Amino acid sequence: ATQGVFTLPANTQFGVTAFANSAGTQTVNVQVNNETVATFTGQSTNNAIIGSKVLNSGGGGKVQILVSVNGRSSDLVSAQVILANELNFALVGSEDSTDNDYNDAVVVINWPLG
Amino acid sequence: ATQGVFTLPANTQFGVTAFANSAGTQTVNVQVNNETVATFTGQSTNNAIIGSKVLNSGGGGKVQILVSVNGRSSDLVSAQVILANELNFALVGSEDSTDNDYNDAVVVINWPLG
Amino acid sequence: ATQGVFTLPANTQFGVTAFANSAGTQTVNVQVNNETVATFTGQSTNNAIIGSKVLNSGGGGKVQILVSVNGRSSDLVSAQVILANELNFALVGSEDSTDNDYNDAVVVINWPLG
Amino acid sequence: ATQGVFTLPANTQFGVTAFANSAGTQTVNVQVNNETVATFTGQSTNNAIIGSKVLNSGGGGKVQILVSVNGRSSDLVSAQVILANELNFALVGSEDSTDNDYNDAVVVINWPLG
Ligand SMILES: OC[C@H]1O[C@H](O[C@@H]2[C@H](O)[C@@H](O)O[C@H](CO)[C@H]2O)[C@@H](O)[C@@H](O)[C@@H]1O
Ligand SMILES: OC[C@H]1O[C@H](O[C@@H]2[C@H](O)[C@@H](O)O[C@H](CO)[C@H]2O)[C@@H](O)[C@@H](O)[C@@H]1O
Ligand SMILES: OC[C@H]1O[C@H](O[C@@H]2[C@H](O)[C@@H](O)O[C@H](CO)[C@H]2O)[C@@H](O)[C@@H](O)[C@@H]1O
Ligand SMILES: OC[C@H]1O[C@H](O)[C@@H](O)[C@@H](O)[C@@H]1O
Ligand SMILES: [Ca+2]
Ligand SMILES: [Ca+2]
Ligand SMILES: [Ca+2]
Ligand SMILES: [Ca+2]
Ligand SMILES: [Ca+2]
Ligand SMILES: [Ca+2]
Ligand SMILES: [Ca+2]
Ligand SMILES: [Ca+2]
Repeated sequence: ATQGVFTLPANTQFGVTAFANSAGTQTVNVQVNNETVATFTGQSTNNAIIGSKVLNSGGGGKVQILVSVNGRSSDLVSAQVILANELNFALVGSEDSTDNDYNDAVVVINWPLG
Repeated sequence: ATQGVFTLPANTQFGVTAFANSAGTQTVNVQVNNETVATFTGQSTNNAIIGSKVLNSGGGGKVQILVSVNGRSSDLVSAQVILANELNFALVGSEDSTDNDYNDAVVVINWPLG
Repeated sequence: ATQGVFTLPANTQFGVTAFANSAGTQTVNVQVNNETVATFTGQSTNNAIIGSKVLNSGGGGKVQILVSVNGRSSDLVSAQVILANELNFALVGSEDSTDNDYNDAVVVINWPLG
Repeated sequence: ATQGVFTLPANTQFGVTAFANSAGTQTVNVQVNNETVATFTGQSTNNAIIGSKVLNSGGGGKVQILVSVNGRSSDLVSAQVILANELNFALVGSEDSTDNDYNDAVVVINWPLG
């Protein structure tokens, strides 16, 4: 299945936060309605935050996360969870190698804000 | 039901990250086996990160999140989600008032690291 | 927090299924847009299915689950999970006594159908 | 990523339930510790239950779901959710064709029982 794609409510603010856990330098691309709106880059094996931004989901509400290491696409896993019928998390893990820890770049999307 | 309490595997590194979305100044306490090991305080209506740390779950693996505003306990909601049978997220929302957005402090715990 | 309340897309067919794991006879009340549309009743300590129905979410999309045992309200816990940005589960556990297993009646709501 | 594989606690009773939403006849295979312990075969476009059983997770706790239609493997998506630090759901969707509804066979695994 395609992973890392989420439909948000339109024209809504969301937070996006990326964490690194790999020897490889991670590149996280955030696409909103098929246009790049953020790129995060960094390296850590200790969960460093390599980016955190507030973005808007625009008309279509389509948010897509892509992760690459030195231009090679990582394999993604994802899900959305809603708490109290209001608080939303869109969650992405990514795997750059063989150990299947899926934490090499971790991306958390949250909404609503404010 | 009690919320904000999670059993992690023992002696395991995990990340904890807190975001604020409220007029009220948020205090997030992180307890590991009933000892307060991190405290984050801050105010934002725009999802600012008010704390991020790497901790160890210790022998019992018990991680508890408590949130207060001006000394009053916020109401909590929480769940754990596991992706690819390996990547864990323990998620907490909190409500300090009446609107039931549950985002007033948001806490994300992730493991494994590295 | 209020639990057992979910917003579905409008005018959508969904499934609701209840399981029992308790000495007590469970009564599961299902409301769509604040009107009762189903009642499931049954007793099992071995996960028997006590009801399964297909319903429509109507104009408002509001679905609420309440659980009681001999007229006493059970404590509820809930969350919604979305897989592949399409497949929805709304999940309820309930606690009728003191052991905090939250499985006394378990309700699974799924959509889309067909 | 591999999907449909879950680690349960050892020697634990769990429920497995399958629903069908497809023109195609679904075959759901359930393995516990790499041995087939149930096969559900059925057809519905309206969320009928095509199997429900109580099984034991054995020493290894490994539960795997596979879904096929006329011998061809469906694409799987999955996740595990824990409520109240106690109530577990392991969730599977499957896609047998091209519409990406992921509901063609839906499998819900729940524990604890009793
Ligand atoms: O005070 C907690 C509260 O802050 C934010 O809401 C604001 C306050 O209620 C107050 O300043 O009134 C404002 C409207 O005039 C309102 O925006 C929200 O983040 C709310 O969720 C939070 O609980
Ligand atoms: O009574 C509801 C309760 O039922 C099941 O526990 C049982 C009861 O407490 C009573 O029948 O005593 C039995 C032996 O002590 C006990 O198993 C459980 O399903 C429990 O979760 C439920 O709340
Ligand atoms: O065949 C699997 C498919 O079944 C259901 O879609 C139907 C079939 O494509 C076929 O019978 O044509 C029908 C009308 O065109 C169509 O509804 C769906 O459940 C689909 O999700 C599933 O993959
Ligand atoms: O290939 C990079 C590699 O670096 C580290 O060894 C680990 O974090 C692995 O999970 C990661 O995949
Ligand atoms: Ca890895
Ligand atoms: Ca890693
Ligand atoms: Ca609030
Ligand atoms: Ca708020
Ligand atoms: Ca109970
Ligand atoms: Ca019980
Ligand atoms: Ca399909
Ligand atoms: Ca289908």
